[PDB]
Amino acid sequence: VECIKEITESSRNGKLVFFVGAGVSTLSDYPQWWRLVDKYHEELYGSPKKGNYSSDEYLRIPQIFYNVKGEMAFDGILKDFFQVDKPTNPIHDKILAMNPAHVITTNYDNLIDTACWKRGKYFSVISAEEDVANATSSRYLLKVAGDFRKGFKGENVVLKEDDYLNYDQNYPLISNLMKTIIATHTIVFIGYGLGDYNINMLLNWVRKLQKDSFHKPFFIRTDPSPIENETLIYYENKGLRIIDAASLIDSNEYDYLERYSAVMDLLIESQE
Amino acid sequence: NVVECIKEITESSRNGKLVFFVGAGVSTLSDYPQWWRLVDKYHEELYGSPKKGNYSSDEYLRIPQIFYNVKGEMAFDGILKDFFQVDKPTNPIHDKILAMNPAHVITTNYDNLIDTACWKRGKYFSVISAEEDVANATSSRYLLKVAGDFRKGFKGENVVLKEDDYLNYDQNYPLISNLMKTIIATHTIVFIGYGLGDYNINMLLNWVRKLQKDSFHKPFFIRTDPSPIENETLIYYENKGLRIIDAASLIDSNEYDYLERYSAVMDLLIESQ
Amino acid sequence: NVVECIKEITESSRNGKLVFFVGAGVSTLSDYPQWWRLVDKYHEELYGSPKKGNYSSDEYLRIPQIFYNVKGEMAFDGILKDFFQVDKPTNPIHDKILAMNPAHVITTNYDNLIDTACWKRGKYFSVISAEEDVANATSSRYLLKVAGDFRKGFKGENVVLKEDDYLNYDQNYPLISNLMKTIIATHTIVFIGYGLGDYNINMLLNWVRKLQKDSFHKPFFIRTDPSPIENETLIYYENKGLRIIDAASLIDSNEYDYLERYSAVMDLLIESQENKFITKDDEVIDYIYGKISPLFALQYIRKIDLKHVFE
Amino acid sequence: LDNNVVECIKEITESSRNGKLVFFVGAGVSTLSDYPQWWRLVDKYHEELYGSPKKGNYSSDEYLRIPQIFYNVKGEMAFDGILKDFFQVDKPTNPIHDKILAMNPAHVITTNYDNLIDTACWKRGKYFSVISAEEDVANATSSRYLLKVAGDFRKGFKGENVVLKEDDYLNYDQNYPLISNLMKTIIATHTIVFIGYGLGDYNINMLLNWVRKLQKDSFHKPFFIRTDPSPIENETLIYYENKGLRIIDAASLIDSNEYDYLERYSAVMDLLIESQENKFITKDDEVIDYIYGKISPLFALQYIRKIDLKHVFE
Repeated sequence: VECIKEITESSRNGKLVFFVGAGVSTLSDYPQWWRLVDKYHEELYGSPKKGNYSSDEYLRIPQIFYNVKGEMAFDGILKDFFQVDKPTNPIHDKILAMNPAHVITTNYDNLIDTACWKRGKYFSVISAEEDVANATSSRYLLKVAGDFRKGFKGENVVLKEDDYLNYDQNYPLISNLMKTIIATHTIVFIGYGLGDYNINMLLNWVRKLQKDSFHKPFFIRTDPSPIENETLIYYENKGLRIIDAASLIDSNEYDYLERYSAVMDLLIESQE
Repeated sequence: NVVECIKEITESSRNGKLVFFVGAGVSTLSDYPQWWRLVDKYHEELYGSPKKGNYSSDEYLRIPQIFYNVKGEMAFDGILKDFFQVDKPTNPIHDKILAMNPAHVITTNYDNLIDTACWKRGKYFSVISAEEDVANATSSRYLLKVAGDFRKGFKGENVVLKEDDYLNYDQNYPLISNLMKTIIATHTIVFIGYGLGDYNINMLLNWVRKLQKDSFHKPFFIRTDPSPIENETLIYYENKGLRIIDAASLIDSNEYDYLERYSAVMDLLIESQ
Repeated sequence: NVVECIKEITESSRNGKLVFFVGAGVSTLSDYPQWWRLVDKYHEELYGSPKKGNYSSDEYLRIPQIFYNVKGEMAFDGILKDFFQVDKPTNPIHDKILAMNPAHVITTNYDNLIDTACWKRGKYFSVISAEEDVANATSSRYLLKVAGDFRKGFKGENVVLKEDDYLNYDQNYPLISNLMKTIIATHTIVFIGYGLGDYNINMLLNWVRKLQKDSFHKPFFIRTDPSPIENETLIYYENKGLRIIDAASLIDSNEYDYLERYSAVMDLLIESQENKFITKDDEVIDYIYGKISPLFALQYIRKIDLKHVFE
Repeated sequence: LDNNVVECIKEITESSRNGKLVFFVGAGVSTLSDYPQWWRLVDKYHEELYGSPKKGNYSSDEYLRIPQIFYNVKGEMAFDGILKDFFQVDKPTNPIHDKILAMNPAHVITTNYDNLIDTACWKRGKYFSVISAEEDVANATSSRYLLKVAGDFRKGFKGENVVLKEDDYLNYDQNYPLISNLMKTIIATHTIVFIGYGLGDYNINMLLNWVRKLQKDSFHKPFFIRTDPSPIENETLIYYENKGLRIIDAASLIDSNEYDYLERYSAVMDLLIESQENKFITKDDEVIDYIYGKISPLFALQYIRKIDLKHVFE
């Protein structure tokens, strides 16, 4: 009951920030990225993936589709799948009820963005580098991968593998500013599994932080399998406190929203 | 133009987006021991006699680092207590800066001369000295001591003074490094208390050329040097991102009339608002 | 093409400028226990039994590190001492590698198989496995075991296996990276037994991007996979600095028969060196010329020395 | 030569006969050949920039940053024009260059950007593969390197080819990624004698900042020849010996003029050459040291011919 208290304890002080991931941009029925990787496969090779493709998703096929297939043609398919519109899930309604001071997100839609002005809270979107200094408020929104706000082109969204190495060089301020928000506030994660690109790239950055010098983050597991005794004790050392929805409600193998809205209802009921 | 620089500094003063990157020359006025003095006592207690003329590069930039390894740590902090355990008054400069309503005050100085001046007025800045202070803060308003404070004690582990600590600083203070360059892009920076050719000035311009073409609020340089700035040096440091404001171009003063040149550039900021 | 790659591997073998980069895909033609059989054993002391699921990589990387943290470092050492005290033979690939006459052999392997094949011929190789052996070396031919080796203990500290060992490789082993990278820029590097996605290959291709345009020679990648390569993947990796000789694009074999593909390239290199393809009778008036056109700068050559000219 | 000098030359000469000695030549060896110095171009780039020559008492921050200012303000063709006026000379070879090459080194690394060690090697007739740029490591003609780590002027008297500005020393590990790595292979695998430096030079400090990162005993400590006018201070000798330098002091072997640098270079460099003829066996338990060093390998054999032992004792 300690971890359910401190999240609400930071809510009254207004020192709470959320980290928002792609396990939530499927409950609003926005396209998962491997639908593109499926298309990236069959427009480069010529025939679909009858077998299980391995080391192509975030690895080899979007990168090769940018330069072998064509540069403007990489964004010709991006506008074909991301000039869409999808309805806001209750998770974007349930998170905002906890009054986040900022929201960091690796997602690149306008679906955490269509939930904010449709409530009445003012966040300024810092998604690119000309957005960092040029800001309108101290209550700013941080999209670390980008968004299509400047246009429907490839160089505004981090998708290839020629962008997940020189992200700490081509986007230098956002990468600095994201670390700053972790350093003052308290960070809550959502929609990730243990072992993405960005849960390990941050806890490699956390090893470069000294002892008793940061707030240990909040990572809620919404995978319908239970938590092991082993994998739990491992990620206690890398810095993570785990609140498990799977140890809270018994749900189906595909009842995702029954697990995501479970812990969100566990917070808002514990607000007062 | 000198007017155009003030209209932006006053605009960030009115909008609350003004931060003064505090130098050491604003604390050399208050009779606080300048660091060339400690280099002498580290030189004289180690080589027996002091060196005449000018110091060598391994004897000016490395002679405390030679002193710390050869002599030790109890005798290294034995000298730091002898010069820095004093009581001093604040400048008239320490009255014009806090009255410009700063958001954050970023210092390089290891003394409570810009710090106790805040406690005299109603401005409440939180001293960020150690690495714990970013998460243990109780404010959104920060006194970012990027070099350290003697608040824990008179030990030399708390201030970056040696030669390996201008190199192990990115490994022993990683968030304060991240928190400083946050404020440089968001807030507007004014450099008061340095000279072009200082160490910590040229590290920031290295971080400047890493950034994009128009990604930052290109800061201002308040030159309190006795000489006038040369036109060649003016174009060079400005193209690296430092709008130079010189006291010697505005007023004419003597070769040791420092505090007038320190105050007159701040007289064009208090009277302008 | 295959044919120009055949030449540049041969006439770099005749100059003391050929270095192989030997992987785990030819230690198991000599049938040495693979690493996925270890991580199945580590999965059974921590968990019950491996419900496989085709091994998503987030378990495939962490499971040696988890049993390291929980059980103790003593148990991590004896399991290696269980699975790797096996005393296996040498395949014909090792004999064909050394008959291609290497200056050095770099290897990601923690076995002792290539050193024993190097001891059995008339050439000595200075084994470097640890960090200390760089200065206390012997004779400028190096068997460079960049992943560590069990030549001084079956403890887990000597070899890099975990995930605290991949990201601390530049800290713990600074001199074994510098000597690995010096051989690559100098010599002609051929890879043996990798699969184009590897922590030992993609960490090399990121260092090669940091170099200039023509400041290096492009390494050769002998690829032995059962399904042949596609042209676009051959475009992407030739653009990154790998000249890939594919073994499936020269012979045809079953999807489980490896030694035929590994030898169809190595016989193609050695029998190019040991000259077996000479026809049309104007190919003999430039094999003999290339051995005698140096000797036009001498007025007379002893007839006992012309046997050493023609090898 | 009481204890440290006779133990240092017992290691340098025991690496010279193994082909495992590498000399690291600085600018204070080519300054003896009166080749123009780099103070003479900062003051030149001060007077074409600030109008008048500087007074002196010169700050280091106005030293390193001024030839960049002559580049950023006066352009590029002005920068490499004065290099064609103060470096485009012919100078002769001094006899420390011959005393280096008499030691038969495996490599020679240099921070010099003149071809004076490069004209002292075709004069004596020594074939070094000269690596001055990055495109010369994969095109090495021999196994024996003349590695000019700060560049050279063989492709022309342009500043693209030599490290001189202050934007060059911050892009050294990204514009020269293979010269820097080949140098540290030589420091790891050979015995390094430094000659021509001053214990606070930028190269020697940026090379002892690398050897701290290495393990506690992986490297051998490089040697250092100090030819400074004043005797070395034992606080300075304690500091660099706990950092990766054995310091042979030339001002504690002879005693010559405060402005005659040639005597102190020639002191140690003639002491090393003459010390290959052993002259170390003067104690009766040092005679038995030498003889055990030649014979006790042959205990693996069971009998030796008496005419084979003329080959054992050289």
